[PDB]
Order: sequence, then structure tokens, then C-alpha cells
Amino acid sequence: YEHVTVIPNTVGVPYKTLVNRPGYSPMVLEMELLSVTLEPTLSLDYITCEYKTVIPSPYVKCCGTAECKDKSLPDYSCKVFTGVYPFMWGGAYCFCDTENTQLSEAHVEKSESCKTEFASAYRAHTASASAKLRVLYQGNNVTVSAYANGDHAVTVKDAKFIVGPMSSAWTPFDNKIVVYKGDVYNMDYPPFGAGRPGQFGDIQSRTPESEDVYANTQLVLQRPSAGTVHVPYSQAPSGFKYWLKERGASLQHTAPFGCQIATNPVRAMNCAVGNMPISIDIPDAAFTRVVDAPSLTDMSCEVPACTHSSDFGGVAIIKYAASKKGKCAVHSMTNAVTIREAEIEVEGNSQLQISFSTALASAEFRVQVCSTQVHCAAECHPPKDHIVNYPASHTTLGVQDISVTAMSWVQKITGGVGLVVAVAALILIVVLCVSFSRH
Amino acid sequence: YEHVTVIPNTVGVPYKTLVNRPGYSPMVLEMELLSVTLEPTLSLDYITCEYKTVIPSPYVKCCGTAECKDKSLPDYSCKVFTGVYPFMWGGAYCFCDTENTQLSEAHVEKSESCKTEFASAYRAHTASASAKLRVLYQGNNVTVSAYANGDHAVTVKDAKFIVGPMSSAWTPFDNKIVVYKGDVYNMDYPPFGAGRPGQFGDIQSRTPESEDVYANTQLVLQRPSAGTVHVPYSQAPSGFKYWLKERGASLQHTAPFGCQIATNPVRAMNCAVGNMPISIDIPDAAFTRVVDAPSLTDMSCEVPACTHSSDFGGVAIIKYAASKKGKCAVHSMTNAVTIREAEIEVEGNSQLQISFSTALASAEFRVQVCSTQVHCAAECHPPKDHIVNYPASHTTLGVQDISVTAMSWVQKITGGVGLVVAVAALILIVVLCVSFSRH
Ligand SMILES: *[C@@H]1O[C@H](CO[C@@H]2O[C@@H](C)[C@@H](O)[C@@H](O)[C@@H]2O)[C@@H](O[C@@H]2O[C@H](CO)[C@@H](O[C@@H]3O[C@H](CO)[C@@H](O)[C@H](O)[C@@H]3O)[C@H](O)[C@H]2NC(C)=O)[C@H](O)[C@H]1NC(C)=O
Ligand SMILES: *[C@@H]1O[C@H](CO[C@@H]2O[C@@H](C)[C@@H](O)[C@@H](O)[C@@H]2O)[C@@H](O[C@@H]2O[C@H](CO)[C@@H](O[C@@H]3O[C@H](CO)[C@@H](O)[C@H](O)[C@@H]3O)[C@H](O)[C@H]2NC(C)=O)[C@H](O)[C@H]1NC(C)=O
Repeated sequence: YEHVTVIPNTVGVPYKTLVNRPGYSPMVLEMELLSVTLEPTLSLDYITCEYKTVIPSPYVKCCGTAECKDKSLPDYSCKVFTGVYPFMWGGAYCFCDTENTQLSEAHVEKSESCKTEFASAYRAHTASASAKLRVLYQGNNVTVSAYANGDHAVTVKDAKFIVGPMSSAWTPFDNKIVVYKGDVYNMDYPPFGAGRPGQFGDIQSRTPESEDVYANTQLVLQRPSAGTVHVPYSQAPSGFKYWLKERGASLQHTAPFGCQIATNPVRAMNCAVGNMPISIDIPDAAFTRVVDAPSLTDMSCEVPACTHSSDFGGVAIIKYAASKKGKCAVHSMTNAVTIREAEIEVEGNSQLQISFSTALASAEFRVQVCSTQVHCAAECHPPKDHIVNYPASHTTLGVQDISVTAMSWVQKITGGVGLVVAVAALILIVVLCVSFSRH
Repeated sequence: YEHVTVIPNTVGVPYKTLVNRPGYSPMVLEMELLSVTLEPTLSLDYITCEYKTVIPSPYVKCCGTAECKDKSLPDYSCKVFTGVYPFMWGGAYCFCDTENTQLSEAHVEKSESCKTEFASAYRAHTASASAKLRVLYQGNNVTVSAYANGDHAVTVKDAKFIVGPMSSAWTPFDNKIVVYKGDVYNMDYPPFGAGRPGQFGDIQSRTPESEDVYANTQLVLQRPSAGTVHVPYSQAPSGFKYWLKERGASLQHTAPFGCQIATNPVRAMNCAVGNMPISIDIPDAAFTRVVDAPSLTDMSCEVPACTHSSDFGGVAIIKYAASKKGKCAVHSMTNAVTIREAEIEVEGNSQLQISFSTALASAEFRVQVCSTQVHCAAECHPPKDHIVNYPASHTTLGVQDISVTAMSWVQKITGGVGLVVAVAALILIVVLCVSFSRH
């Protein structure tokens, strides 16, 4: 028997679905999402890391001008400085006083640190949804791990589960993301081969091991101080280091819908967005024939206490006369009231307790305790605690879910005004009918 | 100088773009797409292959009944056949005649061939476009390899190229594809864990080396022939082998827009879809000053022959007076006519020869050479050949592109009728003005 139901994508909140298969005693399955993962498909664009500026020892010609040679190195710069008379610890380096010329050169290489310290620039396309579902089946807890794209069937205890597709394609990840050691950011990183100095992606490579490096640090060689050999330069500070200080909050801190973000692989977990359809194929052996089930008659529901405290604060006691010893599934007939127990045991003339959660001011609801139904009603009190550390187990209320006392007042007021109108309307109708009787 | 142009997404067809930078001689860059690749990002769903049915030697018990326990193997089946009296070459196996029972069991597992012969069920999301472009930069042929997503700047001879994004997101691949070898199919393969017997996907695994195997072959054990030791069974033949015979045409042969399909990795190549924006950052060194360039005067154009073939039929002879020896760009001022040569050499008082193609019955166009325009005119003949094995070098014909003789006829006819109306209208206007001159 194939049963199709839909639950909210909210994680950690159990939902109950009634499987009503004619000829068999009603079955109730409790399903809870333990984990929902949206794993984006990524394509690496480039690696950003700290750059190393390489400055080979300067070449000094005591007499005669040095010549520059072009090189293909990532950001090669070379300049000749005439009129230089450098000193070493033991005295002037050159015999020549004025004809001395220095050749300075420098280039940029990706640092050895880039092997472990780097940010990866990725493009995200679509997400592969995956979910772990806890199901109470035949009274046992079975965990179903399946892809939530609607195309993965998982069979446990001969029950086949289809999960998804997701009702929402929403993902916390943007088209372009940057990943740094567990921290994922949504940013429009600059195009490969066209990065800018002092900004993220100033030095770029396609892979951490690639020797193909783009660099735009605008390295400029300056004239050495008189009497010295050092090679001064002006260069934009690594955009990677600046980014690390200016990263801002990561997606696990900024994402909507309470999404948890993790890396290796990049994952968005437990995003409370949309619904997740579930289809369960339940084998005939799993069902108990109606005639083989206890029949419950002479039922009466009493509700000794009710508080709409979001944690099954309500308790109801149901008296019953069971035809025989056995088990019966319990289901609420209204969405407004959720019952914690999926099944109870029945025997003879006795009573059972059920814990329930509702937002209702007045808990008017019906309960199916096996094959028969009983009507429950109560006045529910508010909680004293303003804040809790858990999501409500009950659903929200509509405008029609006001209290019984409030409804009585509304009916009396509405009826009072409606009666005045109905009477005034009748008087006018009679007068008009008379007015047309005098034509 | 940043020049932004759009090249139609056609491979093997050269396009001319004019770079007009004030103060410098006009430059023409010839661009040709050599290869355009759309590479879909894939996520493997499962592997299918030919299955092996494993049948262990049958267990025969003599005076006694055999029994077995259920196993977790992918499609395990076990049955006990009573009343068996098997013979071997030397006589009956059991001393007992009727008390004998045979225990037959079998299961389905991936064959040893699945490591080599298999089909991969992939999910295709979006494609990363890339292209190889030929550019006639500075009179030389420069090959640019770049991603075509608006990213990946490529610098060649100090000229920086940005390619894309593509004007069309269209791809030949559906969201579900199946890859066998060099063939890719747009197949809506069945959900994992829920394949059907005798059909593709009857046996499934997540990876070629995975021990996680789903199988649905309807393997049913049959009673053995009397006196014979064997385990007969009814099983649906491999759906993989059936699929191989029923594969049909692959996307390589069925895809629209002339798309070429290849695998390892999966690629769609040279699809004639939409267009591809190109932005070129051209260094000032690449431009020649107007004063340094040759200046042409006293230009005239004649066309010894013209045929409006898809090839470069039609030759224009242009006479010129050049102030200096040198070279300059040649550009057509009309889209209707394309000139094969991008640049020519000019000297003194001489003539230049260029080839062009057009769909025009009457070729009327202006040619800009060294910033001087000359007007050409010709009567073009139709081609004798009906079909060629190459795409037209010229653009399409507009509704306004009518021959000069035909245009003359239209003007004479339209003018003649318009004149009759204008005269008739004048007569009526005069009569009405007279009518209103009464009283
Ligand atoms: C099926 O599982 C549910 C939920 O239990 C959770 O999921 C399971 C698969 C396991 O991973 C559990 O470790 C995990 O908690 C079971 O219901 C839960 O039972 C536990 C006791 O085992 C309850 O803990 C206590 O409950 C009392 C109630 O008065 C509290 O006072 C205690 O402070 C403490 O919380 C837990 O609350 C309860 N959860 C719910 C929603 O009812 C369920 O019993 C199990 N069924 C079977 C047959 O295993
Ligand atoms: C720049 O490149 C173009 C195009 O050439 C193509 O791309 C190059 C990068 C190379 O890969 C070439 O192998 C490739 O074809 C050159 O124009 C082409 O020149 C060739 C001759 O070298 C022409 O082939 C001839 O065409 C005539 C036509 O009548 C035939 O009779 C000959 O037998 C022969 O096939 C080719 O047609 C022509 N292509 C076009 C569109 O005109 C170009 O010369 C080159 N320039 C430089 C400086 O290298």
C-alpha cells in the first residue's frame, strides 16, 4: 500500500500521518527529520593566497651601464639606477665613483604557505538534497538515509521510502562563493586573470599546485638609498591578508532559515524552508485486519488539564470498553491538536492517558483511538514562561480558532445587530409593499 | 582602449570588427571561433551493467528435510524441493528414494565486466562554457583559449580578452543523461533502488566498485528435472544488454544546431546557438597614428565580376593615390557585403584588389581604406551551383535589399499610382472647396 504525505522541512519536529487502508486497522507513522543537507555542486575557479615578492641580489657594474631583460614571470619589473655608489662594511664596493650602475629586478610568486593557507573561489550551480529521516514503524525506530531529490528509494524492513523532491529550491549559497577552512562566504570574487592590487584575488592560480600564476600587485622598484645596496619597492599589500581581517561574518552566522554551514564538502544543513513530500510503500504483512483488532466502544474523553505551552502540556484521559486485549493507533482529527503517542495498548474497561499540544484557547478536538472516535473539550491556560529553547510541536491557528467563550460573545453581538437589521428590513419591506398597494 | 563587439556563435566563420580610436588609424580585427565547448557539470547517480546470477552447488539431503535462512544478498531466493531422486554418472546420489530434499538458492551480483562495460546515469545541471578563438591581431594569428562565461581574462601580446557570457543558456543535454562510452543519451533513467526487471536499471550501484547493489530480476527458482542435479530458474534477461541493442541514436547524431557530442569529459561542441560577446583591451602600442599612416585620395572603385555565391565571389578593384608607403585596414561600411582581406599594402598611385561576398543582387557598398571611403557598385550574377559543403561567408538578405533595376520598377509603379491618387484627391478637394463656396 502506497501512502503519500507531506511534512514541513523543519528538523527535529515529529509529524504523524494516518495510514487508512480499508479492511485494515488504521496505522499511524511518526516521522521526524534528523538532518536535511543541501550540497551544492561546485566548480573551482581559482585559488587566492598570500604572495611572495622575490628580489634576487642586485647586480652592480662598477663602470658601465647594466641592461634590462624582459621575463615572463607573473609580475616582473626591472630597472637600472645610474649614479649609485654603494658601501659595504669594509668600504666602497666599487673602484669607480660615478659610472657605477645598479640593476634591480623583482617578481611575484605564490607563497609556500599557499599549500595550506588559501581561499578557494567556487561557482555553485544546483544543490543535491539529502535527508535522514526517523520513522516509527511497527512500533520500532528505523532510520532512513536517502537523497531527497525524489529519485532515491530506500527499503527498510520491507517498507520503501521515497523522499522529495523539495518544495523549495532555495539555497543559502550564491552563485559565487569563497571557502576558507570551514568559513564559506557569498561574494562576487573578481574574474580570473583580472584581479586588482590590495583586493581579494590579487594573486591567482587555478589550482594550489599550478605554476600558472596571475599577479597584479603593481610592484614598482625604487631607487636605493645613497651608499646602500638594498632594493626598495612599492607594492600593494596582499589582498588575501586584508581579506582575512575584513572577512566579516560567515554564512553559518548570516544565513536565513537557521541554516548550518559546513565544509569538506560544502553543505547547508537543516534549513527550515519549504515542505518535503514522503511516499511510503507499506507491505501487507505490516497491517492488522480490522476484525483482528480491538473494538473500542462506550468511549468518553475527560481533560483534567490543558496549557498551550508548546511542549505537550495538555493531558486527556479517555475511558473505553475494549472488546479484547491488543494495540490501537491514536490519531488527532484536527491539525490544531497534536498527540504525542502514536499507539496505545487497550484491555477491558479502562482508561488511557494521552499528552497533547495545542495553540488553542479552547481544545475542542476529536481523537481516533482505534477504529472509533471520541470528542474532547477543555479550557486551556497560557504558559508562564515567555521563552523556550525548542520549537512548538503544535501548528499555528487561524482566525476561526478563537475560544468558545469568545465565539459565544461574537455570536450574541453579531446576532444582536443582525436582528436589528432584519427587523428594520422587514419593516421597510412591509411599508414598501403597502406603498405599492396604494398605486 | 576597450573595444566591445559581438560575434555570432558560429564555428569556422571569420568576422570583422572595426576598432575606431580617434587620433589613430582604424584597425580591423578578424575573429574566428575555432571551438566552442559547453561542459555540463555532472553528478553521478548510479552505474548499470550486466548482472551475474550466482548459483552455489545445490545442497541435497537424503533421508531428511533441508531448510534455509533468508540472506541480505541483493536478490536472494531460496526454495526446498521435496521428492527429489537425482542421479550422477555412476548411479543415484542418495540411498533413500522419496525422503530426499534439495535446497536451491541463488542471488544476483555485479559481473566482473562491470568495471569495464557499464553505463553511467548522470545528473546534468549547468554548463561551463569555454571557447578557442583565433584573432588576427597586429597582422599575426593569435590563439586565445578562455572560458566563455564573462570570466577568465586572457592576455596575449599584452591584449586582454574577455569572452562571453553566452547569449543563450541552451544546452543539448537534459537534466538526466546516460553515458555508455563515447555516446551520451537523454534518458529519463529510473530512480535508484527502484529499477524494473528486463529494463535499464534492473541492476544498480552507486559506483563501479561499490558493494551496494540493487537488483530486481524476478529471479524465481524452479523445481529441478527429475533425476537431474541442477537449479533451473526464471529470470528477466539483463536490461543492460537489452538497452545496448535498443539504444537508438545518441545525442551526437540527434542533437540540434549541429552540436558535436563527446565524452570523458562530457562535452557539447560547436553548437550554433545565439552569440558570444567579446571585449578586447588593446594597448596603445598596437595603434598607428593617423599622421604616420598612409593617406589615400583620388579613390575610385570598379568590379570586373560579381557572383552572389556563398563563397568569396566578386572582386573589387580600387584605384588610389597614397601619400606614403605603408599598410592600412580595409572595412566594409555595410553588413550586406563582407570583405575577405583585413589589411592591405599601399604605395604611390596604384590599385588594390580585394575579394568580397554578398547576398545582394545589386552590390552597392562603401569601402573604408586608410580612413578614406570609396563607393563601389556592381551587378551580381547568381551562382550556377545549387549546393556547397561550406557555410556562407556573407550575411542574410534584408527585405530592403532589392536590385537597382527592380527598385526602379517599384518606384515607377508606386509613383504612377500615387500620382493618380494625388490628382484624384486634388480634384475632389477643389470640388468640395467649391461646394463650401455655395451659400
Ligand atoms: C523512538 O525514538 C523517539 C525519539 O528518540 C530520539 O530518536 C531515537 C531514534 C534515538 O536516537 C534517541 O536517542 C533520540 O532521543 C523516542 O522518544 C524519546 O524517548 C526518550 C527516552 O528514551 C525521551 O527522553 C526522556 O523523556 C522524558 C519524558 O517524560 C523526559 O522527562 C526526559 O527528560 C527525557 O527527555 C524523549 O523525550 C522521547 N522523545 C519524544 C519526542 O517523545 C521513542 O521512545 C523511541 N521509540 C522506540 C520504540 O524506540
Ligand atoms: C591567419 O590564419 C588564417 C586562417 O588560417 C587558419 O588558421 C590558422 C591559424 C592556421 O591554423 C591555418 O592552418 C588555418 O587554415 C590564414 O588564412 C588562410 O590561409 C590559407 C593559406 O595559408 C588559405 O588556404 C588556401 O586557400 C586557397 C583558397 O583559394 C586554396 O586554393 C589553397 O589551396 C589553400 O587551401 C585559407 O583559405 C585562408 N583562410 C581564409 C579564411 O582566408 C591567414 O593567412 C593567416 N595569416 C597569418 C599572418 O598567418
